[PDB]
Amino acid sequence: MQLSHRPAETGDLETVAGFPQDRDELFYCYPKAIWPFSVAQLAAAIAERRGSTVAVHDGQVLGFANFYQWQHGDFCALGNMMVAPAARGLGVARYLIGVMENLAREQYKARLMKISCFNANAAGLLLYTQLGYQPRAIAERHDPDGRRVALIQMDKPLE
Ligand SMILES: C=CC1=C(C(=O)O)N2C(=O)[C@@H](NC(=O)/C(=N\OCC(=O)O)c3csc(N)n3)[C@H]2SC1
Ligand SMILES: C=CC1=C(C(=O)O)N2C(=O)[C@@H](NC(=O)/C(=N\OCC(=O)O)c3csc(N)n3)[C@H]2SC1
Repeated sequence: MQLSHRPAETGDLETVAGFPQDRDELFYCYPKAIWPFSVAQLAAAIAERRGSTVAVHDGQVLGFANFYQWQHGDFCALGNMMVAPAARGLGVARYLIGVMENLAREQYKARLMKISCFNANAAGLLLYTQLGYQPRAIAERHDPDGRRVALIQMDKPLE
């Protein structure tokens, strides 16, 4: 993969909104969203968040992420990490996490990145572990069926 990045643009939204393939996937990247996902929901997230970024390969938007918390001199918390179905497992999420870590260090002078991952998302837990994140706490949350799920709160020092 040769990947590049840029700020998300309006033109990208229909593409990104296409990424979650089912209710679970949507929940694991955007738990406040309601299925079906839509550009309006995505745009509403972008408006209340920062650092909405896309990753591009061979002319295709393949990844998206942003921050849902940002505290200058302190930390940022990664949100909305989404990858195109055809590009899963090819390093897009790793690439984007690295871009977002740089953004957190550079723009927000953060010392820490926080990532919170739902317990069912084994691939996410394993990837963030590979990238140097450690688990710090587990919180109870509820899924759309009202079932209890565990949110694994991980973090990583940035420099
Ligand atoms: C005239 C040709 C058209 C073509 C064509 O077939 O040549 N289309 C497509 O392939 C359809 N694309 C979209 O719905 C689209 N994103 O696709 C989602 C994805 O990439 O997964 C979109 C619409 S508005 C916007 N900002 N993005 C239509 S658009 C009309
Ligand atoms: C993986 C993506 C995540 C995203 C994201 O990028 O969208 N998050 C947010 O915006 C954070 N909000 C929640 O924890 C949350 N809302 O209440 C917030 C609170 O209690 O403090 C929630 C989750 S399930 C439920 N019933 N509520 C995390 S959860 C991880």
